[PDB]
Amino acid sequence: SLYRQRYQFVKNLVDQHEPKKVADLGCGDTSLLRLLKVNPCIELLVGVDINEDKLRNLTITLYHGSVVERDSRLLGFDLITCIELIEHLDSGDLARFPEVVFGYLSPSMIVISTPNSEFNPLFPSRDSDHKFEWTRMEFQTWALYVANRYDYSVEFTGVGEPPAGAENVGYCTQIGIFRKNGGKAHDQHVYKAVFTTSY
Ligand SMILES: C[S@@+](CC[C@H](N)C(=O)[O-])C[C@H]1O[C@@H](n2cnc3c(N)ncnc32)[C@H](O)[C@@H]1O
Repeated sequence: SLYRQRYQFVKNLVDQHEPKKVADLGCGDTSLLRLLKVNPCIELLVGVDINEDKLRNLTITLYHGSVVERDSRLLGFDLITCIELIEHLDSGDLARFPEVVFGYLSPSMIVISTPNSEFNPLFPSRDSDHKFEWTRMEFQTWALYVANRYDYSVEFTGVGEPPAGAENVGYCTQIGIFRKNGGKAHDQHVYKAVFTTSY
């Protein structure tokens, strides 16, 4: 339902900008990668996840690894996505996350999605699934800070519109699209490749 919408958001973005090198950080069961490989613009498609069990002309590679460690094999990418990841990082990792993804990796575009804790109406269905949840203001102040620090511009959108009678208090999933200002523009191998294929 909503995960479908998130994936389709990313697919639409890929169709629009045709990135050649795409990485999904916190890729989970690799569903998003499976969807994106459809598009022939992509020449390199990479997934990274700390959960090894979930991972068990075109090159596709899956790495067991953490978003807060610098691996040089993820340098020079066109698009990096972090879909529903940041709300599972503890304060330390959250603090390190931008210096690695924006500072070190420095891709042309980054997409970050996270729940809008203010979403109206809250659908009854747990909060204990993740570490934290952010309001729109919390996400946007964080995202603007990161944007200004690393010389990206950030566009806010999301997926999952309020149902027709509800007061609009944002999308269910809030999304920041970060674009490197000006556009494009030693080996540190840390990740362990779990799977790779090329053809
Ligand atoms: C809520 S799931 C999102 C999965 C996928 N992105 C999606 O939208 O379907 C969060 C994922 O992030 C992974 N993860 C959590 N911390 C991570 C870290 N520090 N480095 C890489 N992956 C991490 C988890 O194992 C999990 O697969």
